[PDB]
Amino acid sequence: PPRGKTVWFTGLSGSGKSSVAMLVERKLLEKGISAYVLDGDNLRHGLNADLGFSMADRAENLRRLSHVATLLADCGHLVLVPAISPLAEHRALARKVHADAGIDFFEVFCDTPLQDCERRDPKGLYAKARAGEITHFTGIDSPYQRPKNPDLRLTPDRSIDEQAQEVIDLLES
Amino acid sequence: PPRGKTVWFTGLSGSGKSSVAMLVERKLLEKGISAYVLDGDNLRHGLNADLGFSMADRAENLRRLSHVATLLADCGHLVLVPAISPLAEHRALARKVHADAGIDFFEVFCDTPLQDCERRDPKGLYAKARAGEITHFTGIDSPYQRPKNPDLRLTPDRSIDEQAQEVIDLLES
Ligand SMILES: Nc1ncnc2c1ncn2[C@@H]1O[C@H](COP(=O)(O)OP(=O)(O)O)[C@@H](O)[C@H]1O
Ligand SMILES: Nc1ncnc2c1ncn2[C@@H]1O[C@H](COP(=O)(O)OP(=O)(O)O)[C@@H](O)[C@H]1O
Ligand SMILES: Nc1ncnc2c1ncn2[C@@H]1O[C@H](COP(=O)(O)OS(=O)(=O)O)[C@@H](O)[C@H]1O
Ligand SMILES: Nc1ncnc2c1ncn2[C@@H]1O[C@H](COP(=O)(O)OS(=O)(=O)O)[C@@H](O)[C@H]1O
Repeated sequence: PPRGKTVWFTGLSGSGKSSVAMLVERKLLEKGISAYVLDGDNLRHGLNADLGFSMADRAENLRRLSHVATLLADCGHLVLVPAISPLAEHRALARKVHADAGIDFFEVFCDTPLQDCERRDPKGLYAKARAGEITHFTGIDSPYQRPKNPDLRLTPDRSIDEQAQEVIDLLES
Repeated sequence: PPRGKTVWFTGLSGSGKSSVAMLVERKLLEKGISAYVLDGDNLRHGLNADLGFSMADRAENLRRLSHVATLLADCGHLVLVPAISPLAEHRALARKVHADAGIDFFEVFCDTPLQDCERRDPKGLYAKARAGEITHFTGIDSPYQRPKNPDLRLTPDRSIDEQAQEVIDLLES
């Protein structure tokens, strides 16, 4: 097989990481490209069921995710990782795990304003955080460090379909 | 893709787990069957780099490995897991993670006697353990519970090639 590669999505909760990732996955699969979405949230329920949201656990979650991505990539998949990845050092770690495994690594920043993300508020998490029912929530009372150099920055200027198509164009260029 | 399955190898250090697993991988791949080895020792240098050989770390190591296997299996691979898995409960846990994920799970016991494993001694570890330079070494001063009912027991009667073929025959029946 060709060895695979990893697309790592960072951004606020509700910024479109999973949507874009899922759509990219379908588009690729429809053209016989074996793509797989390795979702921070889903893994948190099995492999990463023992971790929370302290910066240390998130780093651990993400460290683990980064390894699993390189493993799926080594099996020949195009891996899509939507995960908040709130700190530069989180992304720097993932990148280094990929460098060390000799797997191509692309960073995509889903740069949707906080306003838009909670105007969306799809799982009700912003509301809970503003109410004090969740704490250390990214963008509210836990920081989000903006990537300075992503491979691609997505903005809420276009449809999810078209955002997926930009990810694909990044991969095919 | 149809869903993959897992072959889980248990046995003493130097009993042939990795050798058989690698050879099974190659044989399968040469026939256009997508196979992948998750080797305990290799992954201890990345995903599981944070774990040692306390019984607790070994359980965690093997818990993690079991989740990764099911996930690669779900992607359609035939997953080969050589790892000592020294306790019955370790194997029972992996089996359950697989049952729960609806992935077929086969247990292979590489039943080479301690004496033979020591007499092989490929990485010098038994010697270090006898000398007191390593502690909690499986079979010397850390236990190995022998599987009561593996799907396949491999014995030092055959070449590694032939042992691989038996694993394959097990899968193809
Ligand atoms: N470019 C876009 N245009 C319109 N709506 C979007 C866009 N990106 C995301 N959305 C909507 O906003 C929400 C983003 O949620 P999701 O992708 O789950 O965010 P995340 O995975 O980053 O937490 C979704 O309901 C999606 O429908
Ligand atoms: N059936 C066999 N016949 C001959 N040699 C074997 C057989 N099984 C294993 N070996 C040898 O014994 C050693 C087992 O090593 P390995 O597969 O690394 O064990 P483990 O992964 O179980 O530690 C290897 O050096 C291999 O050369
Ligand atoms: N305190 C929190 N901050 C951000 N997300 C949270 C928090 N608590 C729960 N979550 C949930 O966990 C998901 C984020 O998971 P990841 O992307 O795996 O997080 S990350 O920070 O470690 O990268 C969010 O989509 C949200 O659904
Ligand atoms: N104390 C030890 N006990 C057993 N194996 C060890 C030990 N220290 C280092 N090793 C090396 O680590 C490998 C064992 O790793 P695992 O298969 O991952 O162990 S397991 O118990 O957690 O299943 C061995 O093949 C050997 O190379």
